[PDB]
Amino acid sequence: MNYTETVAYIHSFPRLAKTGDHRRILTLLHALGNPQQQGRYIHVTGTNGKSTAANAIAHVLEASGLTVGLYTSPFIMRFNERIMIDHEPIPDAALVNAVAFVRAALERLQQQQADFNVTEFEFITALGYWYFRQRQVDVAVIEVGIGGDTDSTNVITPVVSVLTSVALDHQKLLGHTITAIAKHKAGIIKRGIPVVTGNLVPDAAAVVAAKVATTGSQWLRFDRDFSVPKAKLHGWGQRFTYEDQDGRISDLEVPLVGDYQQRNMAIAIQTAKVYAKQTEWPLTPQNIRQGLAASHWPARLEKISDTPLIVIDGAHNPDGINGLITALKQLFSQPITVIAGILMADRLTAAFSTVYLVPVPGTPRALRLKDSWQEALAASLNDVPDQPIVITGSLYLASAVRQTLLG
Repeated sequence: MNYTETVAYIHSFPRLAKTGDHRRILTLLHALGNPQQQGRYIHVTGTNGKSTAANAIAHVLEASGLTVGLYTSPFIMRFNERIMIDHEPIPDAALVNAVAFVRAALERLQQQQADFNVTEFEFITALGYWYFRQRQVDVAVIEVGIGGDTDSTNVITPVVSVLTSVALDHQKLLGHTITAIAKHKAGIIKRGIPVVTGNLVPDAAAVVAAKVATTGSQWLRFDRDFSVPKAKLHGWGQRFTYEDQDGRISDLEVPLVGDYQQRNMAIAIQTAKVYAKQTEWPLTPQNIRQGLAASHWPARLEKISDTPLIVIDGAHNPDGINGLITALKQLFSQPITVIAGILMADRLTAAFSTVYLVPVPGTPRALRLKDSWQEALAASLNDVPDQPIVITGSLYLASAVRQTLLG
């Protein structure tokens, strides 16, 4: 298969029944030489903040001199972006060969037990572990698909575990209460392995405390063991101070606006430090500083254009958006145009001057109106050229706009 047929092949996998075990992925991983048992890993999960922390952890460790593998849910919708090494998406040619290798193994298996198969995420996940082990990265930062305990990635013993936060976003698949969802996340907490978490809501905190009591895991929690005593807007991003048991790292600078992000940055820092300490690896404040300064955040209050001033954001859920409104008030003091394509609609119309509501690209249109972000964009630029435009609402839109306007 060529690159295109390869990606199509990955998306053709069946929606196999959910189960508590990892037998399917394990059977495939076994046929791949169990690459998940080798090397080092940092396991990350959380309702929100998961990808932000994981990305930051990677940049920090990369700046310290390590080759870091990263398995994530990208905002840019190109498949290759899910598996990276030192933030470089897996090359098309390498994906084609990797897919071929895993397929051959898959076909040998089906030759043994005719009914054998895996889901798409299990296939991709097994392939990711294999890839990282093949390239022999120093460590692979792994983001749980969703939940944790029964997630396809949950087949490793990491150096550190990370639980950013617990919320009801994915309640449909993980549970009706914070406790039930929390029990899924706590599943990535392992015996003797440290766990770094944000300042979890009571029920989530109670579930973690009981879990670490059984695992014996050292528990470092945001706003208890480490925190951010200072944080303020600084140009298109912010300057903040990190503090923990060892002291402070003053005025770090990351190009990521959004008061909520300092919590994910601190989590990342603390996690990187735990990793280094657990592996006798050097990590300096200069390394931390360098990693955050060079970090990149596609679709997060990203100013993809200065003149005209265009901003793209992935704010989708009612919480990620209300937070966005808060960020825009800090960044802009002038009238702006907001183009929104959602899957929160009154919090925008009531917050900003001009607001266009368009459909989300590549999605059914169910039952301020424009037939597309492009029409909304052209109308605003034609009516008021000097007026900044913020495009948000979903994720498919963000990458649609980003891809169209960036290449």
